[PDB]
Amino acid sequence: ARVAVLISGTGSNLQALIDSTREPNSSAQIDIVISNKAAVAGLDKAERAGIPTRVINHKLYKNRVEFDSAIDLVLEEFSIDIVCLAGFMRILSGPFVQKWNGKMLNIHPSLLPSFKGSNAHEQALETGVTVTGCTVHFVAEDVDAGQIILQEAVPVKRGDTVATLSERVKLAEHKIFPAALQLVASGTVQLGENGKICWV
Repeated sequence: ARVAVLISGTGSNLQALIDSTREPNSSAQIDIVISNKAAVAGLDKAERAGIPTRVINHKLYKNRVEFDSAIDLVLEEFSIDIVCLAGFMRILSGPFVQKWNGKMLNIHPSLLPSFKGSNAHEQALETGVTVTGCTVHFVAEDVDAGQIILQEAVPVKRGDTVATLSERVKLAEHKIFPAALQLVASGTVQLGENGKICWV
């Protein structure tokens, strides 16, 4: 499968995804890394790995469908089969999500359904859980609510800050995100017609 990775920041998940697609027997390859923001470290990581990049400034569009269409155009340009959201911070419009249904995955730093939203760690610390984690899920219209592919629990240590908890969780993300990409790229895991996840 030909894969596109959308990012909005440091792209901490890129290295693990990139290495994985280059290990023996990978069913995927990363052909383009797209950012909605210029000058973020994720772009350099892509370049250094020898992967083409594109910056599509969401602030230059009228609305989300417009912005999403500009992304869809590049995805078509690179005949992309699967899209991975890695620290991508723009909520996508229904038409784009429907078009990529079953082919777009996101990594989220909590054990969904708990702590949906971009400040998952802050919520975890505020709620007082001793166990949190990360989740890779197919992207649905509803934010952080698509079908779950894999999850990994991570302990929260007393005195953790957002920074320390975040770092520990990223280590789990680096394990399940690449694994989930392989499962979908190999056709091993699919979003069934009944909208439920199915393992072949």
